[PDB]
Amino acid sequence: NSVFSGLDMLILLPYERRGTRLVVEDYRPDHIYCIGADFGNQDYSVFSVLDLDTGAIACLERMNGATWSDQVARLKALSEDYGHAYVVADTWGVGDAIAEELDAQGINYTPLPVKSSSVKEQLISNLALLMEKGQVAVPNDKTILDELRNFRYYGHDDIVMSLALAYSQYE
Ligand SMILES: [Zn+2]
Ligand SMILES: [Zn+2]
Ligand SMILES: [Zn+2]
Ligand SMILES: [Zn+2]
Repeated sequence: NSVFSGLDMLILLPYERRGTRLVVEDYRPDHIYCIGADFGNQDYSVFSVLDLDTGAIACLERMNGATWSDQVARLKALSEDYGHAYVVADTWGVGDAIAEELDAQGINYTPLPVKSSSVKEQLISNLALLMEKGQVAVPNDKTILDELRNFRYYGHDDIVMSLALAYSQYE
């Protein structure tokens, strides 16, 4: 891939399906986690749980055709399940609507509105560099790998963006 020149170094994790969740590891209370969150109607929302101690994705949740409140409900549940993992949320949409609903549901988040190509490239370039270094590990799932393999800046990229938002927190 032109953007992800380090695709061969991506670590491919075994996982168990649990509905909309791909689960690599259950919550370890001795580890700290964050979540990268992208929001979609028939477009997908994707929430990626990163173990900040290992640098590996512990869980990835993906859904479409779910109502706005159900999406936010799933995000709240996933955060809570991994120790109220803080959420790096793409809050860019109509007004402050996304942030309002996250604040109203008590979700622990940091806003990172992907409002321009500069912000998108900042996130994707970081993911790509970590991947080159062998530091990105994701569930070995066809849908995830296809989005990464077929990624172009200008054909869904919601998984890519969610992963990039999570890995923005990893040194
Ligand atoms: Zn290859
Ligand atoms: Zn809670
Ligand atoms: Zn999409
Ligand atoms: Zn998206």
